[PDB]
Amino acid sequence: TLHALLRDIPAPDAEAMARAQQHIDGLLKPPGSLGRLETLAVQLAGMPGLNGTPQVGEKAVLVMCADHGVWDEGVAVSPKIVTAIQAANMTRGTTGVCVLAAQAGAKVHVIDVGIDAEPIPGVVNMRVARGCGNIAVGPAMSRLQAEALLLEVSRYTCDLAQRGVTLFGVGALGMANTTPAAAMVSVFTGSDAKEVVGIGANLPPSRIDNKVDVVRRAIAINQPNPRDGIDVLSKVGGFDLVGMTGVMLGAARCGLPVLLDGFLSYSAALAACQIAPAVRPYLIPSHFSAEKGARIALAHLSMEPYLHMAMRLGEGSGAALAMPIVEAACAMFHNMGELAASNIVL
Amino acid sequence: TLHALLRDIPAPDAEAMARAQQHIDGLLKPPGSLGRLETLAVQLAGMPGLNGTPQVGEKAVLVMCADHGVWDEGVAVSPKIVTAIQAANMTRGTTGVCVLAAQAGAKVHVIDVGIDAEPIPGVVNMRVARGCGNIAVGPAMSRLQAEALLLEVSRYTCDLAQRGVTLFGVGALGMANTTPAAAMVSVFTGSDAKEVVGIGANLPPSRIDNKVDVVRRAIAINQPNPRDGIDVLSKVGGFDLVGMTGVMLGAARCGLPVLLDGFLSYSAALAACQIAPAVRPYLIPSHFSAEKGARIALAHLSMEPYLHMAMRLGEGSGAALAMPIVEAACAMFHNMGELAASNIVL
Ligand SMILES: Nc1ncnc2[nH]cnc12
Ligand SMILES: Nc1ncnc2[nH]cnc12
Repeated sequence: TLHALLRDIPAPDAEAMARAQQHIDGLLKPPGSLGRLETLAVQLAGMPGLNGTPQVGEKAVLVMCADHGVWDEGVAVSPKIVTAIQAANMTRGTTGVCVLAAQAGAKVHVIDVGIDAEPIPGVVNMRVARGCGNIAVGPAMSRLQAEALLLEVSRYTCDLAQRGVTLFGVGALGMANTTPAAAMVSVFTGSDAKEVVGIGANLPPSRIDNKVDVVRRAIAINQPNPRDGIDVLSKVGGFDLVGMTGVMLGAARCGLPVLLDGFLSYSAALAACQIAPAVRPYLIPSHFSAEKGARIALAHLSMEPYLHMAMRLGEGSGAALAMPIVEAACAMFHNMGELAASNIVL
Repeated sequence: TLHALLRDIPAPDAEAMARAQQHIDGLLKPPGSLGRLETLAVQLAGMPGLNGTPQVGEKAVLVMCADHGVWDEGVAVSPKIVTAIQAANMTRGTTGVCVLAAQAGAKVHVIDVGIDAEPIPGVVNMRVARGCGNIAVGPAMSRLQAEALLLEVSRYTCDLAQRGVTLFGVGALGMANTTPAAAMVSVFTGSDAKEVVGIGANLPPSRIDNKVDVVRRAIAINQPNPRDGIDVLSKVGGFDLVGMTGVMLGAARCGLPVLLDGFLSYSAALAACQIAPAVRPYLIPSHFSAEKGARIALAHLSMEPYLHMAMRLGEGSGAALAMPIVEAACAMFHNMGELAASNIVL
């Protein structure tokens, strides 16, 4: 039902947004003084799954895990098995995103969408294959596979709204995944690879040329169509990137907010917004990733992150870190007194 | 005892910082990937009142309230009595900083250092006078008054460390106070008034020239010495700015972190750091204020805020908003697993 899913993403609710603006202007402060807390509160009020008001109930960070055949091109200094080890660490609460999610009172959902290892007990199993194809020589997956994964993850995501989740975050875990992320960013924005290829997980300065060349080769051989984000995902993305796009389609379909993380997630967000522009009003940035291509990706999303933390972990820890800011916008909205009640005219 | 206070601010503890760096590098993530969470955790580990480790116990936001005779120069469109009304609102929990402090689990301490109204029951009374002098025609206060206020507020601040507070935030509330803040910023940084004078609380575009002229007049008539921050405070600052400087001197003397808020607080921080450069390692930025002179002030502090919220409320709400980030750095530090325990070498 993918066509129906995309078709049925709701528009933001202009009426609820006008009522929200009106309330904010009347609060106990100079009009506009809380800046982007104000604009964030109105954006949230517009999302139909929030029931006409900025609010946060339960929070979930979905961490999408997979391996990538492009690891064989020597674009990642972390050994391949780190994806599987770290995915298992997610079930024990010891990773960055686990710790930051706990701090924010969010639950982490670890989803294996294609790790090249035995299944990890405890991890949600949506595995497409044991790793995707090497994008340097051919596609990451078939279109059927990318579509099926989008539908499954989007259904999983919107189903969490039944258990009270009203705010998602997304992240990805997959050795070498900054390579397809950079291929996709280059394709969607028209920037040359050299401008959007970063060091990812501490790649030595001397291997950057190889990684730029591998991105260009992937684009050259696959010839992804920039106007078909599912084509771009299936050809030069990865299962974890498709997985993050699926969380965004599902949150949007559910009329609910989703916090981006870093560059991996911006690449997925570019795909999501190409596939269904109606996704865009549900997306909330968290932080401004240290990765080279972060600025270019965020400009094409017309997004300005709240947090400048020079972070590049990418598995959702940035999204978790911004959940308190969303909660702060709701608290301001609901808990502030009003000017009129103090007799103050400004 | 002001000379003794300044003399006895402790140096950061290099040994504790080295032990902290070592621990962070060994955590379950690529080295350096949590970016400024890492550097923040080490900075905190260095502050002797934190006992050799990044941690947060109790949190306090001190909101310093006073009126300013420069209001008579027509530099503020908010009526003067708003300082007193809002200070009373602080005791009822309905202001921005109250709401955001509650969200962060911090307590707000509202301190009247010179409101031009009857005493507000419920507010800490350290009032120097009912408003300071009009800085456009003479000094805000005598040096004796500024010194006495610094000592009192710094003693109050460090005394909260007995009740378990380990993290402060600062803010100010005072109609017209962006005028002395801009005078001080101009004096300490050598920037012309026109570069650092902002709209404060929604001053109409057409009154900006007057406010620039009033800043220049204040500097011209008082001739504050840029190398004596107490001179600058007493001549062209205000009681609320001196009050914020006092919180920074006291937190530093106590070897404890203090979160800045916006432009008002940056002006106080410039004074604090001129008076005692040993204050600087205790200061943590929160957000990048929307005020015109924010960039210049923060450059002279070599500070890069975490949060880009286009905020300009200024009464501590920014400081409260960043308390979760400090807590997040401690959680990362204490709660993450270690690479070695997973057999991972990167
Ligand atoms: N000008 C202003 N009006 C109302 N509340 C405030 N808090 C800080 N500044 C203020
Ligand atoms: N390269 C990497 N190593 C360890 N943990 C991670 N989490 C995300 N990326 C990682």
